[PDB]
Amino acid sequence: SEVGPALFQSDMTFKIFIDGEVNGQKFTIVADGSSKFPHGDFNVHAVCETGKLPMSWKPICHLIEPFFARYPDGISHFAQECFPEGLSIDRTVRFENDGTMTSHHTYELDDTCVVSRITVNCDGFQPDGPIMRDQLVDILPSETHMFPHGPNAVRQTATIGFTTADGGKMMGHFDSKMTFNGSRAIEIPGPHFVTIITKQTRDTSDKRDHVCQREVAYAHSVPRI
Repeated sequence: SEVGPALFQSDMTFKIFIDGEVNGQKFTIVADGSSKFPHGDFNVHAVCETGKLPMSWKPICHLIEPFFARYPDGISHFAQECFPEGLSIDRTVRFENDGTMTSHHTYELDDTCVVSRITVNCDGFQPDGPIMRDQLVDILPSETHMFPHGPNAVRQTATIGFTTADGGKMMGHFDSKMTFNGSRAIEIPGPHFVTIITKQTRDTSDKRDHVCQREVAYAHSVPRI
């Protein structure tokens, strides 16, 4: 039937609303992108409505689409299977020697546009560290570990990584859970890995604070790192 991956057989779009704060400084972001079939290599553009973003955009990368990873046959694409009802995410990213980002996401489908609403609290960030001083340069590739969790959720663990301006790295520990919002039975995956390659750049057009980002994301059974 017309559920789950059947709703991902065409080109699609996505839209993201983020309500956040960092060290008590409120910010608001909106973002829009597309994912062309067969998925796995998708782009987004994001803008801060509140003015200048008060922290690096790099740690926002994972807030601005698991359902647009490319999955092989043989591994359940849980995130796609969650549609049309959608899914919620609860996620904590803990930056080494720095602060912690805790987010709650909801995802719904409208026609071919997956819309997410996200709240995020970014607490304990170091004022002289490379997040608050905007010193993160590149986003490293990550191999995340996905595993089923209970009857209707999948968890993942990873380390997320950023290079810094003077040749160092900033790593965070990433824990996230996706929960199906419906009640019908959907296929839970076996444990597996997803390779995530991210490239974020500043958009220097005009005056406003905006970025472009691309993500290549693909699943596989055995780790490559």
